[PDB]
Order: sequence, then C-alpha cells, then structure tokens
Amino acid sequence: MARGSVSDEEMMELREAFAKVDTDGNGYISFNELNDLFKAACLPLPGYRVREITENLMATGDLDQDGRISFDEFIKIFHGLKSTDVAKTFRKAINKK
Ligand SMILES: [Ca+2]
Ligand SMILES: [Ca+2]
Repeated sequence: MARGSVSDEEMMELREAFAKVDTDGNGYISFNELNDLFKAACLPLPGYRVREITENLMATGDLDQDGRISFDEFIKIFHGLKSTDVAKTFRKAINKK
C-alpha cells in the first residue's frame, strides 16, 4: 500500500505531463493551461464537455484554491481519486493522446 507515494513510471509520466504545459517552467498549472490543453487536443466533443473536465479537474485539483496546481497537487489527485474522467483525459491529452 501507499499513502501518496509515486512509482518511478507514474512519477515520470506526471513530471513530463506538467513540464509539457509548463511553457515558462514554473511548476504550476492554472485553468488556462488545462482548458487550452484539453481544447488543443482537438476532439469530437462539445464545449461544456471540455469546460467541465477542466473546471472540475481544477476545482478538485486545487486545495489552497489559488488558481494553480502544483506537481504534488496533480500527482496527489492521481494517486488519490480512483479512475476518473479528468485524470485519464489529462494524462492522455497531455500526452498528445
Ligand atoms: Ca505554467
Ligand atoms: Ca495551490
């Protein structure tokens, strides 16, 4: 078992995932990055859909409620919340699908 640890593979995946959208390399992911990311994916989906996954992901991804997600934050939600839609969509989208 594990509280919030992260495996080698999983960790790496998350690292690159954050560094991907991180154009300035600050280690933070705001709502603009999440939306622009899922939106940039260019998939057969409506507007409320992408806006929902991004809105929910951010709301359930930000504990301090500042408007930015940190490495630990995202990774934590991934190791915490079970198989979710926003999670899979993130790892996939961020990975260019
Ligand atoms: Ca950034
Ligand atoms: Ca925060």
